[PDB]
Amino acid sequence: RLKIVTIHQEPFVYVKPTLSDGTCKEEFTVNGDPVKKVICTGPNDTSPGSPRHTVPQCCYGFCIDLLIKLARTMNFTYEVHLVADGKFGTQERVNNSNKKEWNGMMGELLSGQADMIVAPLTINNERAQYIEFSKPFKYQGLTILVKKGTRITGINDPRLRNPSDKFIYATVKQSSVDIYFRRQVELSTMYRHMEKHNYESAAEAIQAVRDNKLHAFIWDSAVLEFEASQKCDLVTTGELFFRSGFGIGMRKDSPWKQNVSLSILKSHENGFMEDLDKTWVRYQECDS
Ligand SMILES: N[C@H](CNC(=O)C1=[SH]c2c(Br)ccc(F)c2C1)C(=O)O
Repeated sequence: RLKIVTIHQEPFVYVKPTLSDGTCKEEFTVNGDPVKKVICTGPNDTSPGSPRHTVPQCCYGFCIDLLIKLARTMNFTYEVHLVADGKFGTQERVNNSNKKEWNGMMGELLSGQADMIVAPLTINNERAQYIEFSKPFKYQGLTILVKKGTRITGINDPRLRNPSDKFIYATVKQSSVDIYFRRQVELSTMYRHMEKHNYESAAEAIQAVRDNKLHAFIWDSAVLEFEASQKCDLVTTGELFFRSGFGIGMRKDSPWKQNVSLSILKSHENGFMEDLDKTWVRYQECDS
């Protein structure tokens, strides 16, 4: 029985409380079919100062549908939890030593706290040195979320290249975004500005953009284009860098990998991923 680890990230993974009775609210998709919901245990409260608690919650979204398809196809049982530190996963020196460890879903996978990461997880070489990825289940990139009426030319935008406190930008801590900017020597000035303003989660950075507390949020286009398309006040701008995929994550040399990739290939071939897009990504006008 596989331990699935995932992370709150609309529209791939919604996270909601159970009802009083421990069930999940009965909901239907835009097409009228039941919304599939799985119990995921994890931290409910992340707001600093208040106690944390690991409780049963309700999970659904692109990635949860994808999990259910994988489980049925490949005939496995699972249980799902949210990553305890709330993070995607970067490699960082621990305990003020020279020893390095992965945080986030990365670290949980490596430690055996999870067996499979099922999430909008960016594929790259840094992470590929430690784990294995499926073939992409979704192709995407980096863009920028801003308030309507802002446009950014791209990575050479002066507001990015020559920063001031008049235009604040950030991303999420312990994401591959933060590391890419950390490592690229040509992006040092951007990194140094951002390290001061990064957020613990996407949700928080997004709220900051809406509340005019952050001017620009650098993040996954698959997420941000969904967010911008459902919030009339917010738009995307810029296509930074290169294109990138989301993959299932598994430990090196895992017996799962081949059949997971095969299952994702089928879903690219047969219209299932497109059906998921018509359910979770593009289906109505902005109303938030
Ligand atoms: N999905 C989250 C956030 N996503 C990431 O950290 C990235 S970095 C990066 C670059 Br550079 C170029 C093109 C891209 F699409 C992405 C996505 C995660 O896995 O941490």
